[PDB]
Formats: sequence, structure tokens, C-alpha cells
Amino acid sequence: VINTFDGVADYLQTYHKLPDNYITKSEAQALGWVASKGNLADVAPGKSIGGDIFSNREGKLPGKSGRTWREADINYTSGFRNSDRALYSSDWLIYKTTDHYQTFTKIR
Repeated sequence: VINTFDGVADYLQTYHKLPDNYITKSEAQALGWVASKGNLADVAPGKSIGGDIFSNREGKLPGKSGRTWREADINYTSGFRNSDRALYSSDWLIYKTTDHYQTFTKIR
């Protein structure tokens, strides 16, 4: 696998977790992923980067007391990471970005 904007959006809102094909960046690193060589598909077959906390430093996403944001890679299959991300909050607001977190649009 589930790695589309709608499939992961709907899965979160429901199971309140990412599907089984997602791993955090530090877990990928441990398995041998080196960002510079784009080898995630070779060291972690069928997995995608997801579940890491996203700072929202630039305040581009809506803030709230106790609200925390996480990101997940969307549409990834192999090679270097793409520019598509699903941003999800602890209270289940879902935003999408297709331009490396420059802009955001509400999806759930």
C-alpha cells in the first residue's frame, strides 16, 4: 504494498498506523541503505521510508498543542527517493506534498 496517497491515507485514519511496508530512516540505515547510492530496494526489498517525525519548523502545516507530524514516502518503488510525501498528524489530518515539502494540500 500500500503506497498510494489514498491507500496510505485511508489505512492510517483507520488502523492509526502505517502499513507493514514502511520503515523509519534509521531502520533503513541499519539494514545498509546509503542515500547517495539509491540502494533502498536492494537492501530492503519492497520497503519504503516512513514514520519519522517531521519538524514543521517553517510552520507550513497547522500546529496545535500536543499535535505532532509524521511523514511517509508515497509512490516509491526503487532507486533514489522521489519528491512525494504524505504528512499525517496525531489527530489524523492528512496532507500531501509532491514538491519536497515546499507546498502542502489537504487530502483527509
